[PDB]
Amino acid sequence: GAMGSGDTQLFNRAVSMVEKNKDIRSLLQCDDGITGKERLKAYGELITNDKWTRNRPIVSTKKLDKEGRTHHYMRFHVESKKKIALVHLEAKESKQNYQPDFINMYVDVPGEKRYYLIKPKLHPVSN
Repeated sequence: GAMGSGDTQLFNRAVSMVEKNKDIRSLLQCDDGITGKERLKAYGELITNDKWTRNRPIVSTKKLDKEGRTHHYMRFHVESKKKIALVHLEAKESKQNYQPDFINMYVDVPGEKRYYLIKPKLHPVSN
């Protein structure tokens, strides 16, 4: 396990960006010092069903699609200062690149508009 640390890597890489993104932090109510300094947490789908295998734990649904790129569809949940948030990242593995390319990545926070940390190629160049 964890040998395919891509999800593991991406989780940390994805989570770091979302945790530290001001926009997301604002969504996450990440105002440190508001009531002392509060703690954030990040993990895959929590109690969704039973225990660990529930829905989407910290994983990327590895698909080696027609693209010729491994597709990383990864979601994880985080605890904000005041809310519990869900983070969804779509990455693709180039070929021999160190990390997969991030196509899209966004944060789902209850009561907050889904924030797109990373914008997918929504329009084909022209738009």
